[PDB]
This record gives sequence, structure tokens and C-alpha cells, in this order.
Amino acid sequence: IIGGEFTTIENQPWFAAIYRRHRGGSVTYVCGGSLISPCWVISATHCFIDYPKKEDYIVYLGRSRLNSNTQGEMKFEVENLILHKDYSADTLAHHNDIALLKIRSKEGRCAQPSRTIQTIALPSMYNDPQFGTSCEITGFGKEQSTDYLYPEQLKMTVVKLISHRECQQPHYYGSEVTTKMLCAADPQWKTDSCQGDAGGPLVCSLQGRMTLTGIVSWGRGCALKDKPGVYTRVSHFLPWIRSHT
Ligand SMILES: N=C(N)NCCC[C@H](NC(=O)CNC(=O)[C@H]1CCC(=O)N1)C(=O)Nc1ccc(N(O)O)cc1
Repeated sequence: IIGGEFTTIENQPWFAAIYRRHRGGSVTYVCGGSLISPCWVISATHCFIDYPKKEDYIVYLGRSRLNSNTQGEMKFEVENLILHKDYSADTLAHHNDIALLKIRSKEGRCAQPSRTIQTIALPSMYNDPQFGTSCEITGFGKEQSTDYLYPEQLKMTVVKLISHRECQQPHYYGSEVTTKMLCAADPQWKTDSCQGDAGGPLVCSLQGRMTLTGIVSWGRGCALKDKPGVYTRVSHFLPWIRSHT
């Protein structure tokens, strides 16, 4: 995350930190995700497309720090890694960039809500909020596009939903952005998601409820003028989600 503020998992208790075991024993961070039901985390396909082997992945819930323990965290294995059949990546755009991780503990259990762990609601079919709405994003991604390391503490920030009208302008993204995506940026272009934040939540208030409206996907650079963050439009994938769940 570029700009914004450090936070803790209590303020984003649906946030799932996803890691990969390295054959040869080193574990590194992959991507964020969101707990949409006790047994299910949603994230982005492109996080996993290069190594689609469920056994190699670990999901943490209740975690506020990248490489150190948070009291109240819970570790899960991936019982099922479901990637989207029609995923594709072009020059920039990633299409159908959505994934599901069915999680279970070694002890056979799914997630249990606590002070640091709660589920997030899905939006209703095709129901988004209006352009101009303020939403929050969260993740362990880079604080600067140029950085070589990720921050050790979870960050979040606030961005605004942009109209497809605006995002499609040729000086923005033009054709690469579709109606299965959503653009969000700072009006002054000072804060954004970045490399390391993929799979994480874009969370907006919808009917009195914090709802998972988008999944961090792609952008050109991070926090660049006229290049908003692009997010998978959750409200357009409910049947996929419901089928595969
Ligand atoms: N909001 C803005 N402005 N940008 C969003 C960046 C999210 C980021 N997504 C991507 O990198 C997808 N690819 C890109 O964004 C390309 C296009 C622009 C660029 O410079 N790189 C991420 O964390 N990606 C990511 C990709 C792969 C992996 N591993 O797991 O495979 C992990 C993270």
C-alpha cells in the first residue's frame, strides 16, 4: 500500500495473509485475500497461476505482521485451490482475476470469529456503489513502487471509486479495463495499492454493511497520475463464487 496508515488486523479482521512454502524450506509471502465464509478465502488468480499446487500454500487469519507472530492468529492449509478457468493476462490487464481457497486447519477446523477474525459480506448480484464513493484497501504490499521489501505491519488506505467512463479514457486505461473490473484511486493520486497487495480487499459501505466490492488486481505502476488501481468487480462473479462454494 502506497501512503495511508499502518493498522492492525482488528480493523480488517477478514484479511487473510497467504504464503508459499519453498521446496527447500523457505516460506515467503504471496498475496492477500478475504475471508468470505468460515471455510473460504477469496483472492486473485494471478497470485497462484505460476505455481498452482495447493499443498505449497499457507493461509493465516488474524495476522497483523508479515514475518512475526500476532496473538490470536490461526494458520490454515489449503484444502482446495480454485482458480478461474477463463483467467487471462494481457499487456496490463488481468481478466477474470479471482480465486478461491478452501481452508482447513491441521486439526480439521475452519475459521472461528474472534476479536481478530471475522467474515466480510459479498455484495448482491451486480450491485456496486456509486462512483465517487470512498472505499478501503488493505495489504502487506510495497509502500513505494521502487522498494525491494514489504512492510512488516499491515497497512490500509482510502481511495475513491471511479466511473468506467473516466477509467476508459485513453490517457487512463482505455480498452484494457472492462465491466468485470472497477477502478479506484486517490483524487490527488497520492495513495494506492501496489505489488504485494494483490488478492486483498477493496471494502465499501453498502446498505449499512462493509461489503467486499473488489479484489486488488492490477494498475500501471503504483499511485501514478491517471493510472488508477484496478480491482476485480466482485458483484459480477457471484455465480462463480456460489458454484465453486
Ligand atoms: N493498484 C495498483 N496500482 N497496482 C496494483 C498492483 C497489484 C499487483 N498486481 C500486479 O502486479 C499485476 N500486474 C501488474 O500490475 C503489471 C501491470 C503494471 C505493472 O507495472 N505490472 C500485485 O500485487 N501483484 C502480484 C502479482 C503476482 C504475485 N505473485 O503471487 O504471483 C503477487 C502479487
